[PDB]
Amino acid sequence: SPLAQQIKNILSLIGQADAAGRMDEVRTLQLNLCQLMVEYFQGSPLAQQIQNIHSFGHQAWAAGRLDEVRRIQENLYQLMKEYFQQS
Ligand SMILES: C[N+](C)(CCCS(=O)(=O)[O-])Cc1ccccc1
Ligand SMILES: [Zn+2]
Repeated sequence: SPLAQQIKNILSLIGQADAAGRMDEVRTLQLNLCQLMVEYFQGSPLAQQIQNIHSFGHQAWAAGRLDEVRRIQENLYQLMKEYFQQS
């Protein structure tokens, strides 16, 4: 529950940073969100989907598969906004 609130706070900060065009701030906030996701999702079908899609995106990034990274990141943001009820 505190972890869920920390995650919601990062999701909102990411939205503000993206709205401002602050891509390096988006980068570092995503790194923080990653830290919290690895801890929170180390359950419901959505929780399992977030864990699986998060893992897939990291494998895609490690393999340099950048189109899939972008699409996975978009989907993962959507899943996280649903799970944590972040508008
Ligand atoms: C619903 N998905 C699991 C995709 C399902 C197969 S489809 O993209 O061909 O429709 C979401 C999704 C997951 C990872 C990347 C992009 C989308
Ligand atoms: Zn991550």
